[PDB]
Amino acid sequence: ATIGRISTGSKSLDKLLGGGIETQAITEVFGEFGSGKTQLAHTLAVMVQLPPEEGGLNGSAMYIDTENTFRPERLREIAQNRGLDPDEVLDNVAYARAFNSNHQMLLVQQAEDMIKELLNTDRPVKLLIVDSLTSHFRSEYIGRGALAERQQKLAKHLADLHRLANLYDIAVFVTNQVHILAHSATLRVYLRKGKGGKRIARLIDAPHLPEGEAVFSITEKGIED
Ligand SMILES: O=C(O)c1ccc2cc[nH]c2c1
Ligand SMILES: [Ca+2]
Ligand code: NA
Ligand code: NA
Repeated sequence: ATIGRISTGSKSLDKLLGGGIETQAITEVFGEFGSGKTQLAHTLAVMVQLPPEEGGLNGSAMYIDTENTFRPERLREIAQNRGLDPDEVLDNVAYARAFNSNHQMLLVQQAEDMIKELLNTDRPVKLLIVDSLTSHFRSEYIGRGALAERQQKLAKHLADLHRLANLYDIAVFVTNQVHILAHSATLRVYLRKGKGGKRIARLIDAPHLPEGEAVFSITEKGIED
């Protein structure tokens, strides 16, 4: 099935990504607080709702929040400044707070129910966000021998997410805080602050995509060049 692409709002970042964030894939962005990872998540939650000639998939979004990073008024602002109705856009983002890593897993199962429900409607789910995906796992699995268990649990969680992406043709977008641990996202993107208030993006361990870095801004429209 054809891979769909969601624009990030930034022409530069979209180019680095080969056109945007892909369905049937997990894209992981990681970086320090304020690197743009959460701003990008919010922007994508709006962009996915647009028609394809505007960089979206005529879809809705789901947002799993682990560290209280979700800001409804930020979504409304991004929407308003892109010519969209802020309340309608907010209503197309299904929010859930994950209380711990086990609840986080249950939420992914519940997400499947909604995805199935909307799959053949005029606005299917096309984006599932997990912000700070590892935070609960790092808090809960800690100490001697915790590495193996934590990595196994994360691998299973990521396998569940890969299944949703592939089975239902959705983009999964996950964020993490910032070197020898394994990772199983399809594509990993490192974000960092640059000069002039810009953020800089670099693909990590992606020999299949061309060499370069993207530059973008955080504005009233979310993310743009
Ligand atoms: O409202 C819901 O049914 C629901 C279930 C799971 C998730 C995961 C992110 N948002 C959700 C909403
Ligand atoms: Ca951010
Ligand atoms: Na895939
Ligand atoms: Na709606």
